[PDB]
Amino acid sequence: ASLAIGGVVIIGGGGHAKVVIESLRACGETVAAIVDADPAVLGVPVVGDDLALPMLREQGLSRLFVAIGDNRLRQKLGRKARDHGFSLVNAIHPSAVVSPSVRLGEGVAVMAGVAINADSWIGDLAIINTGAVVDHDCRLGAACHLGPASALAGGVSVGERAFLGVGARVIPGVTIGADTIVGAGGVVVRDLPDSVLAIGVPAKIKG
Amino acid sequence: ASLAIGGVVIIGGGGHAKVVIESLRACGETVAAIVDADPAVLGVPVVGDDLALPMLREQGLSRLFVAIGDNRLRQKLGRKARDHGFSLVNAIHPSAVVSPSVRLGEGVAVMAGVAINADSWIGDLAIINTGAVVDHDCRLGAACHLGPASALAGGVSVGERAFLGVGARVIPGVTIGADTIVGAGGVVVRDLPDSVLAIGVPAKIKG
Amino acid sequence: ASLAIGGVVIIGGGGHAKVVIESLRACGETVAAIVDADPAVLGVPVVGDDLALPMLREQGLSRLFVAIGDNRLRQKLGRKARDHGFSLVNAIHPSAVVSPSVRLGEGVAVMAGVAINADSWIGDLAIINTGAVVDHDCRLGAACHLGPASALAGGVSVGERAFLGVGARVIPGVTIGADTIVGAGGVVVRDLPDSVLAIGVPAKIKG
Ligand SMILES: [Cl-]
Ligand SMILES: [Cl-]
Ligand SMILES: [Cl-]
Ligand SMILES: [Cl-]
Ligand SMILES: [Cl-]
Ligand SMILES: [Cl-]
Ligand SMILES: [Cl-]
Ligand SMILES: [Cl-]
Ligand SMILES: [Cl-]
Repeated sequence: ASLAIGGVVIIGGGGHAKVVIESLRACGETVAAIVDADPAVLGVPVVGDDLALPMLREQGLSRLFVAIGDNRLRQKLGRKARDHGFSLVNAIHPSAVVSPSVRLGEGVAVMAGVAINADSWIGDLAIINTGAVVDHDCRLGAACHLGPASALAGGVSVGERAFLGVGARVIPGVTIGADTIVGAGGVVVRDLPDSVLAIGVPAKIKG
Repeated sequence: ASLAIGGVVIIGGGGHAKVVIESLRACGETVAAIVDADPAVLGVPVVGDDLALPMLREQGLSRLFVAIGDNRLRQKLGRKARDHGFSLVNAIHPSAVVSPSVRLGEGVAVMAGVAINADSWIGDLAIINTGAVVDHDCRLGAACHLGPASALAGGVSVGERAFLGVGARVIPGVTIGADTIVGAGGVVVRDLPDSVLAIGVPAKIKG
Repeated sequence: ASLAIGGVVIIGGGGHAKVVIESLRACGETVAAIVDADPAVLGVPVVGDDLALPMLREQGLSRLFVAIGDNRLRQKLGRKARDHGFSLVNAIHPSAVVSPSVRLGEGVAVMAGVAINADSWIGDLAIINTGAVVDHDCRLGAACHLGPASALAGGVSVGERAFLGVGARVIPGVTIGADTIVGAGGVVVRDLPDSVLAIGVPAKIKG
């Protein structure tokens, strides 16, 4: 707990955190400390578990990112961080292309190589992972995850906490419900309800 | 119809136009006006339908882009624009990587995150959509469309007006005929004739 | 054989060489000469076959790249180049995003539009082709090839000389053996042994 003045606190110290740390540093931000349920990651000290959050706030740190891949858990930890007085920053790699008409929430991760086009809306705590494409007029719910190299072809709505695996694709105009999982490589050609798993080309719900 | 001096006229005012407008603006270009069959889009005024083109030309506007996703219609409107005295500009996002040995036509859209490698030839009115990859020695016919996140692995020939859906892939050396559609996620491993639909991994013609 | 002082010698004069030449030139490097088994490529002279390597070294050229797509052959030619006193450079397009914690070998090609994330290790003579994504904590063996638009979702190990075709995907944590081929579009969801061919969504070994 001896820390510099002013950087970003990270919740989570795993592989996702490594990537987030590098996005932040590529933008010139400083990462102050990690809190992890196992109480360094790329040189950032792990100072305790989530019980350390009040102490971090008290010492003047007020900016935070939740680097937890699990969508439901990330969402819960973002709420906890905000209750403790932290503001949720975004971690947007400088190579990502984010159109000027995109609406971004808070606590959003946007990895290297991403493109997000016109009039897309990105909810709080979303992850738009490495190389993913979000075409025009998409709506991404809070705490969803578009996995690496996934692609949404415009007018796609993705529900809260939905997860698209590596290389998933969605054709124009499709809606995917909250809490749904699209497997790696799945090609979604019809609306998906909430709380299902869909896999394949074309993607099919698996009971 | 009171317009500034010198910008680009856009045919079409839909979702594709939004993305094109943003590509042009990212390059420092000004978008003058839209003509749309329904007679603003991201702040660009819609001044009429295609019957307004002569009036736009008369007032000194001479640069145009056809922002219409339908390949056959785009091609026809490009001809009409040229007959009315417009030059067809390209709309190439600054993040796109276009090799110095690529040959580009006119009226070409190249979206964010694209890469086009050595000695590829891109016909007039092609769309190389968001995140698409065109490897070395490809030949893209006039008014074709490589959809978002699609990839051509080198030495691929794509016929006039062909359309590759989101995330389609083509292995080296394959030829795809004019007017053919490859569904989203289709993986093309053999030449395709003209005027067919192919879907799947590997892609198969669907009667 | 009259050559400038100081550039890079390229082994191979085919389509892959074209792309490599352009990567090098985009970084401000000069390409001195090609040696090719058939004894110009984008303006670089072909000066002989591999028997010309001693003469090139004698005249002061000492930097080399092996632009041969075949993995086993590339590996053998890299050894031969090093025995002749050449150092193997990397050919990394300036648009590629290579995290600061990535470990790179020598003789590595990294094409336009690539992203490689935290704590990934890239073996000598690997090819990370156009638009490919290598997420955190990956291990790429010597002389492997990640084809255009392929994606590894983190914690993936790729054996020596393995080849992933255009648009292949690998889910987190998977190991792929040496000398294995994943077909274009294959989605690898389980470890693959050495010396197999796997195709499909999900990828399945083909006898
Ligand atoms: Cl830091
Ligand atoms: Cl996030
Ligand atoms: Cl289904
Ligand atoms: Cl404008
Ligand atoms: Cl176009
Ligand atoms: Cl067929
Ligand atoms: Cl040169
Ligand atoms: Cl290489
Ligand atoms: Cl199998």
